[PDB]
Amino acid sequence: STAGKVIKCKAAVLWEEKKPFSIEEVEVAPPKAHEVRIKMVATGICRSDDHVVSGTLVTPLPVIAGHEAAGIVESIGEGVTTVRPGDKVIPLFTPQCGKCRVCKHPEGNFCLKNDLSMPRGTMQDGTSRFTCRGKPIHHFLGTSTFSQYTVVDEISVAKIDAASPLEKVCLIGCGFSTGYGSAVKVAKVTQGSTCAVFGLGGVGLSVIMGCKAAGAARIIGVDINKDKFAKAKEVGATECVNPQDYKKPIQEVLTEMSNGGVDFSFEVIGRLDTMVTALSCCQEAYGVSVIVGVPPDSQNLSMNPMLLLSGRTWKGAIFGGFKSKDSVPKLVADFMAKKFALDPLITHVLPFEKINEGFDLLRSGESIRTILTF
Amino acid sequence: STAGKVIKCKAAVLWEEKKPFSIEEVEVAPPKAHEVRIKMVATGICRSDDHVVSGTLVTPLPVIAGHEAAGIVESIGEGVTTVRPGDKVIPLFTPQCGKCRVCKHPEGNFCLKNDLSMPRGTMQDGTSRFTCRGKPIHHFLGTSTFSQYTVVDEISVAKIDAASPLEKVCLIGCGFSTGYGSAVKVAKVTQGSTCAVFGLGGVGLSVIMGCKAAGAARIIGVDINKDKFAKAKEVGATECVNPQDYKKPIQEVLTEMSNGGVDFSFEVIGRLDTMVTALSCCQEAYGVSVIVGVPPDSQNLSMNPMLLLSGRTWKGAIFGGFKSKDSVPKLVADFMAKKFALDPLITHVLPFEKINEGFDLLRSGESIRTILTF
Ligand SMILES: c1cnc2c(c1)ccc1cccnc12
Ligand SMILES: c1cnc2c(c1)ccc1cccnc12
Ligand SMILES: [Zn+2]
Ligand SMILES: [Zn+2]
Ligand SMILES: [Zn+2]
Ligand SMILES: [Zn+2]
Repeated sequence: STAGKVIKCKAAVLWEEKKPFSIEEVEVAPPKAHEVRIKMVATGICRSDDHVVSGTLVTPLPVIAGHEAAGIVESIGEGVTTVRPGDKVIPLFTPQCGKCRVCKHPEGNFCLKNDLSMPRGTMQDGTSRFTCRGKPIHHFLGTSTFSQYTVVDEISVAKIDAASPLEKVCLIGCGFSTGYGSAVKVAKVTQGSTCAVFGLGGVGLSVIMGCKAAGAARIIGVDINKDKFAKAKEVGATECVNPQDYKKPIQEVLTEMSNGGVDFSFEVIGRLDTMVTALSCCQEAYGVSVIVGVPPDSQNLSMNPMLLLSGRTWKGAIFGGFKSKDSVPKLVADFMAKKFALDPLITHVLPFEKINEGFDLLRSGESIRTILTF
Repeated sequence: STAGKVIKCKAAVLWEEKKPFSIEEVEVAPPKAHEVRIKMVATGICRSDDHVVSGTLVTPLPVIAGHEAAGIVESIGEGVTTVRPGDKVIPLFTPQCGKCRVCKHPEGNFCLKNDLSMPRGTMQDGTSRFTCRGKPIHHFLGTSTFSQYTVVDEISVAKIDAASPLEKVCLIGCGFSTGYGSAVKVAKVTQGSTCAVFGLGGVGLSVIMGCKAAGAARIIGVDINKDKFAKAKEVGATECVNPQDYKKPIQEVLTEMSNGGVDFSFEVIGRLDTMVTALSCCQEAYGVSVIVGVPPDSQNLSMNPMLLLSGRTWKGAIFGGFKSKDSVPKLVADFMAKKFALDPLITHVLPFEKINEGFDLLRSGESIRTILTF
């Protein structure tokens, strides 16, 4: 009885940069062909959502942001074959069209239909399904999860276990999948290995979890905030190191600790200096360093390529290297089959309308993950 | 007959940097425990030998350089189990001790016993087997091939097919294996793939031969010297590009030519600008870019880490990523089996005593590869 009609609901609109989100009444158009309308149940607050606020992630405004979420299908446009009204679903901020050279590639996952490279802030057909008092509002990464209802292209949604707790599995829409995949899928951490993780927020913890799932012998957490350590240890970290405690450069400390360099290093914080450090502390002949985080923005790092000529590998990925529509449901199935825990990452839960408070907790560092409930 | 005794012979001694090599009468001590004295039959002139001349590659002087060679064992010290007097051998500038964390690693080849990282210019025991007028002369990379006779540690030598033409296979000691391995072993070039090779001197052509051995559909040669193109095409290149013919940046041209980026790219000339270019032109989601050459010395490159966050892999290696003692014999086996040709690389052949002439040909760029014959 809302199918095929406009829905009136609340969303969190960013009218301008460096402003709070504004709770507005919006009109959400019904789904056109190959589009899916979703009732949001929960959405996480991610660093990249805050980058939209600070102009760091350039995307058209005004916008409904949000990209880490889970909800329930309310209706499907014509042609949709992969989800039905009633299904529990996760929006995919990286799509899997299944047709482009990337989706066809055994390794690649950055589907060329993404809206991240050159953001249009629209549906795939170049239009928006959102208005706020007749004014068009842009989409974000084809997801736009800071709304009671959103419409997504079918390539940007996956059906998940009908019995999953959406307030938890929403993490699989970004933060968890991104860290966990980095270890398990991008670095392909091996049993017995020594790992180093730079950044112990939610994505870092997710990397640690992946390293533990992979059977790593040592997982060295690195952060200047020592209050992040207990939780890191709790999810699998063997040791934690605070660089401010040391007189000598941190890769030197990590090289000594690992008897000549770690097997896998991960930079989660998104900082140009720790990126080079992280490459450097991995073992010169067969070390792997993986980039996870976006920097505060643009600007080159400076780096000596002899770090690579000995044998090091340097790489990065989006969404932990996972092909989005194939992987998300199995990640959920694994969580349901108890192969990993999500509770440790969730430190704050708030009603959707206290969104701005949620961003305050992110910006101050007090939160690991805030989930907003609808 | 000379076994257990000092041999008087000639060598090319570099007494000082930026000097020409000096043909001197030297004394070559007999091999101690686990050492092997070799009569040299051929040695190539490699770019890294010239880096020793310019003070670019810092190693103790005075020195006997040379590291790409083949010859015959004239005697063995006690313990030597892997070669016998009379065996055709290739010295291994990257050793394979078989015992360190690296030789144990199924991907590493940069054996920790190497003398490249922190050059001592000695045998493994911290001594020299070379004197000139009683004065000690340093070794180089445990190989010192610019001598009628050398002594090397057993870890730095490999027995090869007794019917090998040593004037040809000597290229397996560095230049060929380095390029070819970069394609075959380091990048793991795949069938149907599109490859770009920056620099078409000898090591670049060896990359091209590797890409073709791996079954690439497209091999794009890139050099500012168009005179290098015919040989490039002759060993497997499908097209050649000279950046100076173009008005736009060469990675744009290569991205457009490859419909959105190459699968595998290789920087073979060792320049910082081409490194970034090479990386950039590879496909953003699953592209792999391999660094083969040593910069003109230090200088950091400047690079935007967003190039990696989309999914790019950036890596380097020494000696084409080959475990040296295991691999050198099989490469000769394959050459003997006619699985690849070495003649297209051999552009000049000179007697050992014209060493300086050979370096002039290298430095001017008239040579692909000069082989010196004893
Ligand atoms: C779009 C959305 N979220 C992300 C990115 C891009 C890139 C990096 C990243 C790292 C951690 C958490 N989320 C993101
Ligand atoms: C020792 C000897 N030869 C080399 C190196 C080190 C490093 C790089 C390289 C690249 C091309 C050819 N030779 C070498
Ligand atoms: Zn796709
Ligand atoms: Zn995110
Ligand atoms: Zn070793
Ligand atoms: Zn060499």
